[PDB]
Amino acid sequence: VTAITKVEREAVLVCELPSFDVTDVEFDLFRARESTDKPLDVAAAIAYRLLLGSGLPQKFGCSDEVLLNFILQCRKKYRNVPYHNFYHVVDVCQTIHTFLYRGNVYEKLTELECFVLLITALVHDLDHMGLNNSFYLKTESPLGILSSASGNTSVLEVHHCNLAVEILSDPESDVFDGLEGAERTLAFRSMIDCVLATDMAKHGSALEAFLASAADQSSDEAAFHRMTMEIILKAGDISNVTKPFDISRQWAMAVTEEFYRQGDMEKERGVEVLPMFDRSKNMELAKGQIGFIDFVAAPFFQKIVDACLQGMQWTVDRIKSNRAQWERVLETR
Ligand SMILES: [Mg+2]
Ligand SMILES: [Zn+2]
Repeated sequence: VTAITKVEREAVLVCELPSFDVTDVEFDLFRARESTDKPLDVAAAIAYRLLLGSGLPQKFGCSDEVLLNFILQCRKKYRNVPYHNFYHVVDVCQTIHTFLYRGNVYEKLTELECFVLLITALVHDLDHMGLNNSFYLKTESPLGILSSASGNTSVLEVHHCNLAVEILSDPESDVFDGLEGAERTLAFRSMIDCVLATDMAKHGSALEAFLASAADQSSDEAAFHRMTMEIILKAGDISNVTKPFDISRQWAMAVTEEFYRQGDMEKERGVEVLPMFDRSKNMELAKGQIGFIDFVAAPFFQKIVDACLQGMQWTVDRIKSNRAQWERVLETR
């Protein structure tokens, strides 16, 4: 892992993002990517602007140069895949910013925990290859065998944590270097707990633990804070359907193409190909989006807003608007 050069930093620093408010719930990362021929630089500049605008790095002795080094060390470890690329983790970072500051979830957390969530967003899918946990287990790939042998089925989430620790192990990219003792431990533990909680196999149990803690006025304070962090990174990771309909749609097309490529590899490998991953089933976007809204996203966002996070009401409102827009697509087909 080479040091970040001055030249790589300079190429981010020249990006000015004219006409973009990176803090707005209607910010459009696709419009931002279309706005220049250096979209990776614009993406990095968005993450940089969000982290500095929070005012958090400054307070924890993270310099502007170490912050930018961290962002470019994260960027180098994302792959050219259609969905789980740098644009996704920048999107999750921007979305968490909106939940924290537009949704007032910052009131539930310390400044350190807010800083950790914004940083965690950028590490949470490091070196994703566009294949899910199931692909590794079904194909008995080396990484799959290692996960089974060691007793952790979160194949990708554990691998993502390993590369986060590797980045933070150099002071030149350690955004937590200004911390020590209990604060530094909490930074690393909560980052790792949050990334491990993004495994969708734990979705139901993560959501039930958070709601049981939110409903309990005698909940352990440290445990409530940790579960709030976990739920906010999960919220960010499944936020595509909370965005304006055309943003929501371009994300769903990116997901679908990634799923199709996995199904192509499962096919040429003779393993089970779910319908969702099958090119030749030509399954309807509108039906997929409504299915995901009805069974996963609307109940998740409705329950966390009602339990505790009232300031995130807009997420529930937009999912409702997006579900009616998809119903109009079906109605007019
Ligand atoms: Mg992930
Ligand atoms: Zn993700």
